[PDB]
Amino acid sequence: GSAEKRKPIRVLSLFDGIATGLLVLKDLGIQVDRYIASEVCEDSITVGMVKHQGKIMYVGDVRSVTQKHIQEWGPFDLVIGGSPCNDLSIVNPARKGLYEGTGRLFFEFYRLLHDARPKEGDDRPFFWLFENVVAMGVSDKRDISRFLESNPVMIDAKEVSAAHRARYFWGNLPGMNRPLASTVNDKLELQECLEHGRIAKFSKVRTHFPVFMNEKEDILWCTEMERVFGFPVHYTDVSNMSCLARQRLLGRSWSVPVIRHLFAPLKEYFACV
Amino acid sequence: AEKRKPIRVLSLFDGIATGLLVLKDLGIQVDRYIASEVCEKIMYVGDVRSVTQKHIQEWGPFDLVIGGSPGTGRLFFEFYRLLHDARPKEGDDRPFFWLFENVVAMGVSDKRDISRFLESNPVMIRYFWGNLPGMNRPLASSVPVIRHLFAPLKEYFACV
Amino acid sequence: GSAEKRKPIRVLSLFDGIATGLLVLKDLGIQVDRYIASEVCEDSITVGMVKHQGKIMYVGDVRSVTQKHIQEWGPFDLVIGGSPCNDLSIVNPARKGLYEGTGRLFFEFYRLLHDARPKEGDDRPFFWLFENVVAMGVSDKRDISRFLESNPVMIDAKEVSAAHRARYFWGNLPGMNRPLASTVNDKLELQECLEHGRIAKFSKVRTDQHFPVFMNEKEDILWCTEMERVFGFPVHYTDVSNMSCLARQRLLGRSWSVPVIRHLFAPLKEYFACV
Amino acid sequence: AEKRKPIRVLSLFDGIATGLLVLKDLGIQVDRYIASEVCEKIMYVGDVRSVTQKHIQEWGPFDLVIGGSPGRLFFEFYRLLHDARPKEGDDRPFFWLFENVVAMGVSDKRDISRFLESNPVMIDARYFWGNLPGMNRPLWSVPVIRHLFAPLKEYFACV
Ligand SMILES: Nc1ncnc2c1ncn2[C@@H]1O[C@H](CSCC[C@H](N)C(=O)O)[C@@H](O)[C@H]1O
Ligand SMILES: Nc1ncnc2c1ncn2[C@@H]1O[C@H](CSCC[C@H](N)C(=O)O)[C@@H](O)[C@H]1O
Repeated sequence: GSAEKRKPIRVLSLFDGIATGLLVLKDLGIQVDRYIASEVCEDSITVGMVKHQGKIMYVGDVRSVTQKHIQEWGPFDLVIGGSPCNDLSIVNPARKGLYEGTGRLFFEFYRLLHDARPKEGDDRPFFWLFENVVAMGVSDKRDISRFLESNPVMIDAKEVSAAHRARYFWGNLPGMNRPLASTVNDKLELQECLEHGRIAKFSKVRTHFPVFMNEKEDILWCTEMERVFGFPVHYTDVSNMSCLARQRLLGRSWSVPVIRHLFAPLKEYFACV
Repeated sequence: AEKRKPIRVLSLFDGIATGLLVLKDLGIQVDRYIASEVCEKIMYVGDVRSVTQKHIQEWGPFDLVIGGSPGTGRLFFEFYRLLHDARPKEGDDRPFFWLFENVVAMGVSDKRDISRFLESNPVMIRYFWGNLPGMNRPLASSVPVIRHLFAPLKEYFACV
Repeated sequence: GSAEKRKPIRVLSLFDGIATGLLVLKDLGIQVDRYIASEVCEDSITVGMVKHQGKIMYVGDVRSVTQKHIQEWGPFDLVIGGSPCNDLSIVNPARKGLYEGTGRLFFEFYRLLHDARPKEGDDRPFFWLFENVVAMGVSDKRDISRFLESNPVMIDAKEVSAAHRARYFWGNLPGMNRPLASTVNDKLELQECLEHGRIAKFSKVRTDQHFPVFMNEKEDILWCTEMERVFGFPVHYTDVSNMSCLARQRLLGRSWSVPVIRHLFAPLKEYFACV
Repeated sequence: AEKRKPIRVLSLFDGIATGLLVLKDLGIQVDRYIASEVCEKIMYVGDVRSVTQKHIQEWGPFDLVIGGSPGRLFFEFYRLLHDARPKEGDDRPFFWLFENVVAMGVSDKRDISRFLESNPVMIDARYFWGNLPGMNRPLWSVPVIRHLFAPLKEYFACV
């Protein structure tokens, strides 16, 4: 209810991956004051380091960030994160649950978020987002929704892309449950993502052989995967990594249109280009 | 800083009323004792999954938070949630103490993670974390135990 | 000496690789009627198929192309080729020479070229280019110059790019020996080709115990996009078909330096239609 | 043609005199016989690597081209063949023979058959490629080359 000039957003991204959050914030025209990312895989760090010109301040393992570090590096306006899910997926029979293995990394989030929340009486806007899979144990989902004191929003990227990708999003972002918008940039069909001379067997990919090329079924190429998930073409064409490693990076990533849908209302809260 | 008042305790301990027995053993007045467990004005509230931040706010304020057992992650993380929910707000210098017990037979990953989250290195006896004057420890390289550890509490709260 | 509207060029590319010739012809603004390429490695075929939208008519092994094929597919205005060199380089001790192994592939060129030149009395313009390595046996170079009835022109990509790449070019292209022009598009230094956050040890790269680039106080080899920039190709030009970065490096190593081929093909604008 | 005229021959054969011996053994008149080897008026011209296309033009026209040995020399023979072939539209008679040993790589046999557009004649054991009538095939050496050259008596003058 008071007057001030809109200021650029200050972001803390845990488990940043290939810097989907910064890409989405840039695409929305939101000015990014600061982008401190916690990422441990060197390939993802190289992707984000190259494709954003060292704007990202990398701090490494999320377990090496202390509350004093949050206070000194802060304040932060947005705290986003997507913890590893190999120990949360019911597909994995050797899963260790939410509290063991790599699932307990979630609590790191729950830690730093509470360290980054404005102190009581501070009416400044503050937003956070935590993404994970839907195919987790019901007990794990209940526990996550208990710790975060929020019920998740189920969003499937098949509605704004050519990928079957349903995910749970906890957070306090404005209107996360609002209906998604299929715009003209959205490539809703797998055929729209293929390179020249390839045909798509299915409308939306579920990652058999999804494409036919000159009477010979193939798998999806890497640039086609970038198009499917909404990333710019050759966005992951850095650092001489194997195609399997690039596929690994792209599979753990966020669907760009989904994150754009989630971040769009932030334009009425921060400076915009 | 008013005159000494009776202590208010929140227990997620594996053995219910262990903390209450230790407190009565030291002769400390108890104004409230809320106990809970993990499963899979002195009250037992059952499953910790049923305890919310609003419940902690209503039953509170709390002065002591105890937890542990004589996977280790679930117990500690429930205890950590309750500790965060019961901790005084920044700028409230009122006394607030906590203790977490576990067995020494735990993965080094678990011990280091617990020490990191609690910002405290453990006391070896079993392993014990706490902020009571006495269990401040540098970097590492039966209820009588809790009695001796809780000894400094009678210097901060009213005794009968 | 007579009048006619200049027509688009008809090209036969043997050992085409990643379609460097078509890329250079397009960049110069020359109109391409048709582009028939003989290539056997499927990675190169996928590169050329994707990055030029299926405009290349692929015919496969050069040894499967007959004189009747050259006649029926023709006429052709430009016959270009760069045969494999692993049996011609002196760096290979197991080299089999020009006449055995993969070196004899050269003669396929010499074959099809003679099947493609206009019959005597046909005053129509007709050009051809054959590229190979400098580090080859002197006897092999003399034999190639004998069979092609032309002395080669030595061109090093270092003069017009950031790569050490000296090659022999036999051909009747107009003014092949003319001085090369260093334009503004040319990235003469390796630093100009590196991605963000990397520093170049040297000024120009060579074809061990040297990691050409420093990155954040660590030694690294050249990235694929940086190799593309070094060789003159567009960025992500070889980012197709899920091939290993080693295979991408192999494709880029065998290729022509784009600015060198542009220098060689420039005078063709005065002979064919230009968009 | 005006009449039967004496033959003109270009020999890259290993053994400079073989072609002339076989030609005189069949009684065929010879206006020109020029022999060359691989190294590395009847006349010897030395290394084939010294023979140019202009030399073939000046010494020519040629009616017969022979090469081989009872290999890198096949490509030299093929160069001389291309240089000696009649221009398009010249239906004058022109013949060639290439001999090699049957002990060759199957790759070499296939490559020679491709380049010469002809399948070879097996003679147990040597391979003979040629366009003489009777050398059409589907998929010392003096007497056999004599019997193979036999059809030359019907295209050139005999003494
Ligand atoms: N201990 C740790 N500290 C910080 N990051 C970690 C970590 N362990 C795993 N990670 C990272 O967390 C990521 C989870 S996958 C999520 C990636 C990101 N949401 C994106 O859109 O790209 C992985 O990329 C992994 O590299
Ligand atoms: N038998 C054959 N028929 C047709 N192409 C062949 C061949 N054997 C090898 N090649 C191709 O010849 C190429 C020689 S390397 C030259 C590539 C090309 N000049 C460029 O600029 O990219 C190789 O890519 C190889 O795939």
